[PDB]
Amino acid sequence: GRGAAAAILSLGNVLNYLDRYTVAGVLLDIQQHFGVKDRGAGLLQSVFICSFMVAAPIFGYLGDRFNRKVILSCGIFFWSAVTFSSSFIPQQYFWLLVLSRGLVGIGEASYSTIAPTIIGDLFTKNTRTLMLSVFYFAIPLGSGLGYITGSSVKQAAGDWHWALRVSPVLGMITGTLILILVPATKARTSWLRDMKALIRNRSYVFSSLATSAVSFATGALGMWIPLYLHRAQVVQKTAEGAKDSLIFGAITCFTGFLGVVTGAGATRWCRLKTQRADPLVCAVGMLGSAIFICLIFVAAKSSIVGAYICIFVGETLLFSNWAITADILMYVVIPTRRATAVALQSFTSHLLGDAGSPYLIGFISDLIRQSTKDSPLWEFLSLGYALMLCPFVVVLGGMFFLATALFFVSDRARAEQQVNQ
Repeated sequence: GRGAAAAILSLGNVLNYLDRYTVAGVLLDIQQHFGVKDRGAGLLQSVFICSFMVAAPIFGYLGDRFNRKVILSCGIFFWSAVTFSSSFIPQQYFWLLVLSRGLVGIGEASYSTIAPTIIGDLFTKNTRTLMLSVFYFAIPLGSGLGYITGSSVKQAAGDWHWALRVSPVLGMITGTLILILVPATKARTSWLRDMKALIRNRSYVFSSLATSAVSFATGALGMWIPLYLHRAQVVQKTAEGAKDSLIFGAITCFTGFLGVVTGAGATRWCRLKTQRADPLVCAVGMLGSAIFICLIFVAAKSSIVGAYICIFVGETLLFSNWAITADILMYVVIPTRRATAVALQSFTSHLLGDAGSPYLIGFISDLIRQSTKDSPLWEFLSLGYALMLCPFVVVLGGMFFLATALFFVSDRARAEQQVNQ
């Protein structure tokens, strides 16, 4: 059952991202229950991403050294249990939830690092691109369903707690499948030398910084904008926040698919016009995404619908680059340094962005809110002001992509010379 194995792997990835983003949709309830501020809310995602980055390389090394299936299934079970246990935490305690988020990060890093290897080892033909395509499409759908399930479970059960209790169960079932169906899969100095040679690749460094900016934007936005929309509805007379998160997730999944598709199409069209089309299309998309991510805050007060269309277009643009960055990395770097290059790029993108970026946004929100008077209007304005920083980082990432475009051909030439000589 190789096809069933791929299907269950995709379902497990969906559940992985569902568990990752279930907290974002129910952030208001957690913050109100534990009596914490925006800083404490950020801590959750910040610690999760820190754990993910610190754990993924370990899990890759262990997967190539030890059985992949055992690690994958044990991870499924591990974060499922961690989530279901974190559902039960005394309101007085707060750090236990952060520890649970970190452990879920460990497990989800295990999965995100091992599952692609299994998907590849099951089968290597050109049809492998399609199977990996569905595996990766599990990502935006997973995030959208995370928001949807958070909102819906919170509304139906009557307590936010159950938002962390339904998802675990399914995971375990998926775990029971990942071992039943999937069959057995078919130099420190070298790593140091590869790194020492990668830092001198200007396009690689600039693309890494640009994707770090993208990580910053994605993390901050996807973690805060549900609460931001609820705050916007609160400050205005028409107040909802489950519906806001529901609509955000529904837009998120569709926007992820459409953004990937449009990025691929724009790449295919613009390559014929000129080489170095990937960095340039990425940078243009980043500029547009920054413009509309800044437009969301202006549209919030006037009406929520305009903010939602701004979300749509900005998500489309910022999401399109997700499929082009990998092609950029592949084109720049030679095969001897591709694995190390990818690992370093992932680590740097998680470090410079998506790790502490939600915490930084929450800290800024707290700073403005405490410096000024405390009230729904001030809280809304402070969250908007903090989120204002994300467009600047997106513009920085776009400039980095433009720089990468500048050095693109020369770096290709050096790579070709290294390969040939």
